[PDB]
Amino acid sequence: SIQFTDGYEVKEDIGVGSYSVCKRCIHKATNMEFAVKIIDKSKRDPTEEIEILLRYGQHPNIITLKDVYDDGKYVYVVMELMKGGELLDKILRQKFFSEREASAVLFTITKTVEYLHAQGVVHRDLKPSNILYVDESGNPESIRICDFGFAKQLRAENGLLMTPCYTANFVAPEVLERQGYDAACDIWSLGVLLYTMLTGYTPFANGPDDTPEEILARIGSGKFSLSGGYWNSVSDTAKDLVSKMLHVDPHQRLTAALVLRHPWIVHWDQLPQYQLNRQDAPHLVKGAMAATYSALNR
Ligand SMILES: */C(=C(\C#N)n1cncn1)c1ccc2[nH]nc(-c3cc(OC)c(OC)c(OC)c3)c2c1
Ligand code: NA
Repeated sequence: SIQFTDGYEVKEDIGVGSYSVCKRCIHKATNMEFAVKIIDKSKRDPTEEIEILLRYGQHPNIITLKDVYDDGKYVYVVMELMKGGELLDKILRQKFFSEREASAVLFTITKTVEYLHAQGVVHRDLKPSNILYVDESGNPESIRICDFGFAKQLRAENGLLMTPCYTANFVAPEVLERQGYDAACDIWSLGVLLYTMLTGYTPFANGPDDTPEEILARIGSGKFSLSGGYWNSVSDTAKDLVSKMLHVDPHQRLTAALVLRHPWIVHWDQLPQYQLNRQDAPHLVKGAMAATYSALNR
């Protein structure tokens, strides 16, 4: 009945689109700010994404869905609007940011992911530009995972919503092994975020110009520096977690659960409180992230 435009008016683009765009919008009733993701139904189906937001959006650190419309051609998904900026971007421009801090941020984010995996949900696009602060309080509880345009809910061949705990229905093997790939891959994305967090540079790209072939090469051989330069003042326990989060074999790689049982997370009070020495080139790290994931998606 009621139309999207009826109750909202569009504004600037807030970026990051695929078969879809995100624009700022004002609820022309209450004058509050929100985001809206406008998807092309002829280019992708948003159903699996919208449900995830409906069932799971309640999580404090999952972006909150406010509304949704369908004019038969596009789907409009009105969500929370982030005002604190992209989380990594803000973290890298803090000269006074220590390991105790990094462990809290990661705690909050892995806790969100672990839950999602317990409900048979995998993200599959956990790059940094999808994690944001909702406000400028700089508090972990203001962190938000914000897209889901690639997440998948585990389903039996029978069409049944499955959780990794209940197996008594039939799910195809290749779908299961893959649900273990996509979960491991999420953890690897977090490990990349952690790496960049501690040192101010990413593990497999120096900047946006790196060739897709050398980036992929670095990834395929695993092997990423964990000592010297900006790793000097970084504790051993942190380096241990990083190696196990970026472990080149998805199988030996840590689970969301196990990450959260790691001493770097549990005994966070042990962690050094002095500022981290890091490269300070946030725009370069931005380029390098996009180069890394591009080389992953093409
Ligand atoms: C657009 C989606 C998509 N696709 N998205 C989420 N994360 C990255 N891309 C989108 C959907 C809902 C949103 N709520 N707030 C924002 C938002 C994102 C960004 O990052 C570019 C901002 O700039 C830092 C921002 O500030 C206005 C809001 C958002 C994006
Ligand atoms: Na939420």
